Amino acid sequence: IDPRAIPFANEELSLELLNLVKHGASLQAIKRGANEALKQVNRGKAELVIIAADADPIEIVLHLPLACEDKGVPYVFIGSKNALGRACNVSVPTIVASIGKHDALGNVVAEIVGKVEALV
Repeated sequence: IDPRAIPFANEELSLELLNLVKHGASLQAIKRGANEALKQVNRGKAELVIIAADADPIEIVLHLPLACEDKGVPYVFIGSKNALGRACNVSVPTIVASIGKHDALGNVVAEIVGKVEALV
């Protein structure tokens, strides 16, 4: 695992994050792709950015950490782009998911963000 892929969530937190993604997906509240995530972050529409550590080339997702920190947006790496794809409800691997604001997600995102930041 690339050392730049931090903070890196463990297996239980990863599953929490994936279930949050799935929930967001049902509400049309996530964007996929490193490009789309960067655009949401810069426009202040991102509450959380999730990044697959096995993205290839990994450089495609390595602009997000600094862009997120500049804006106080929480971000975290998980292990599997295949898992992330399934959670986004698509058939293809996904290397980045950004979660937008939604009343139905407010509190779980904040709880999870508390755990992500404990990793920093």
